[PDB]
Amino acid sequence: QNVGTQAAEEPLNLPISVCTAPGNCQTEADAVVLDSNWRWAHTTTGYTNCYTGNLWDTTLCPTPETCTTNCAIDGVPLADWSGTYGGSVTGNKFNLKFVTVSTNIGARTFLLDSTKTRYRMFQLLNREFTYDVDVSSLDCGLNGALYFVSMDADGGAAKYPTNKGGAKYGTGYCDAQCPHDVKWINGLANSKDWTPIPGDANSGKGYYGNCCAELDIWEANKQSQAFTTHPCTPNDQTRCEGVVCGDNDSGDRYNGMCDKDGCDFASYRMNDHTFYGPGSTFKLDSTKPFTVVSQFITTDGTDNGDFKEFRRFYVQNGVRIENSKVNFPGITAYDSITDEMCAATKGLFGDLDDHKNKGGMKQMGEAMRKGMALVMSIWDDHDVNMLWLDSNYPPTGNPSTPGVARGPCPTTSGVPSEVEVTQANAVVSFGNIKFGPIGSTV
Repeated sequence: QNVGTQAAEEPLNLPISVCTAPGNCQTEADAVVLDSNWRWAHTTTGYTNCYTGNLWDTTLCPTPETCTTNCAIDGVPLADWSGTYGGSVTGNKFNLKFVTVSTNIGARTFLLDSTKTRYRMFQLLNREFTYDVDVSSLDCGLNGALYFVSMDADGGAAKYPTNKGGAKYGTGYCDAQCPHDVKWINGLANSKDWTPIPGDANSGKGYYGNCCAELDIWEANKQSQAFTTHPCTPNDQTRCEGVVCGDNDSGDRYNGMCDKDGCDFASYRMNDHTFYGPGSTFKLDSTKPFTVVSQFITTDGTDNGDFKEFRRFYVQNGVRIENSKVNFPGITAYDSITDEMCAATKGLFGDLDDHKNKGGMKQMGEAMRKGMALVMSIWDDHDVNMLWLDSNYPPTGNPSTPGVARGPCPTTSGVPSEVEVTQANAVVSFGNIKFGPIGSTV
């Protein structure tokens, strides 16, 4: 995309901590940038929309190349962050409102480095990543997500010279779902064969998808939470078409370059329904804030080893809370993501181990070694109504069959039109982000 001249781009300042030992950290003066999908797209030498509602203008965008020549994405000024997009920062806390009323629904954002010209790339192997979260106002059907993806640090600017904005304009998004709803891919409008998504007034799908590796630290609302590894072959940003995208709609979910299911550790799905929930007698009380700690263990305990284990623990009101465990007869009580856990649990659930097909923890680790961009988002799910996260999936499945039940939400929950009314004022908060060696962040 070209860059427009109507509004300066002003990312929100967000300090994080880089740590060397427990309680010995230094501030890193980073910032938050809005994903290019949420930006106004208009004519390069005017005010005329190139995209309105869920459609590209066919006169301006008869082809992707013409669209890209004629159109530009514009900046987010400071005033518009809260007023238009529902984003705000107080000290080291970042807040994202779900619906902001001209009416904005959801948000996806990235962490910029201290220069505000590149994404802050995190080399996560043999490191610990930690943050405080509040998901108390997110119920069934919503997801306040924090995760990493194998985006380029410059959003693709060096690879795709028609991308003028780079990381500064939140470009280059890709993930392990190979999404077609990304409006700008490889420096070009994804306007070919663009199709609105029914019941989604703001979104559509273009000819291409954009694939890359994804490490989900946090997919969650107050009812259920998960962390998940998604390797791809290769891991780096890859525009896809046809079978390579692994499109759900053509029966290709397991035929593409990315592991779409991922290998998940989701406490409720692993059959501990009392670990996490909205109340003081759950082990971890989702009505109150808490700290989420993630440790990425290698084979030799060094930065050069292969990724072998994703460990997790929590801190809430000064109380250390170890992760829940897998709880099925004849299955080891795993409390972390490893290749063995993935094989054993997917075996039990009858899920295809595409994680293993894509190179497993080792391949996931190669993405983490090269460095990944931090994503913070809030969203509802127009495909599957978040049932995969917090309900029975498939909805018609027996909840006593291992793998089906992922949370207590009813199978009628999560319809975007309903959650966008009922949960309009939901806000996820991510704060006090800390990064360092294992054992350094609490």
